[PDB]
Amino acid sequence: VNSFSGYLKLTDNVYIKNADIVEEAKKVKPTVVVNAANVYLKHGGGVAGALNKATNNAMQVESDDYIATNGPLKVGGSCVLSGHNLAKHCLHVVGPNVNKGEDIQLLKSAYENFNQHEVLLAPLLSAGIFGADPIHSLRVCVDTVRTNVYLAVFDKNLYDKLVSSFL
Ligand SMILES: O=C(O)C[C@@H](NC(=O)c1cncc2c1CCC2)c1ccc(F)cc1F
Repeated sequence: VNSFSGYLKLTDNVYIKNADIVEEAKKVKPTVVVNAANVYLKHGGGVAGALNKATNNAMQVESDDYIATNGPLKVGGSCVLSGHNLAKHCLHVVGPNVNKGEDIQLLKSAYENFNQHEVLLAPLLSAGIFGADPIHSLRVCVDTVRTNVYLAVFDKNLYDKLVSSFL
């Protein structure tokens, strides 16, 4: 039993809700919140810009130190950093950005990072300003993640479309 409330169950291990991931994180304080990161951990917009704003820019300060030490992530890769006031940990995961020409096959590799964590709160990788089809992102998620994932979809219209079209 966990504290996630109001989710629709899609499969044995995947759940979905129309919610602002920022507000959902502040209430649940999950062990792991997933960020829709880029390789530079520049949290300017989308989910990343919103999460970073909620930390009063502390996520960005920590991220800049991480990059100065380690260099950029790989597309499809991840790193674990602090969750600040939102969660114990933040798993920064880089899905391919279609508006940059990155290979969509890398989306499965990106979701594989979730399997290193028993329970996560997450957005749909490569959705939104990353330019991929969110319906496809949900399919790859369900077919790749085996741990317990709670998906927050900001747009109510998109949430309804994702549920109504889910196979
Ligand atoms: O933001 C992403 O990277 C991906 C995804 N974000 C969220 O669902 C989300 C969840 N919680 C809080 C917030 C967001 C967005 C900003 C604040 C997304 C958003 C809108 C859209 F039209 C498509 C889409 F895929």
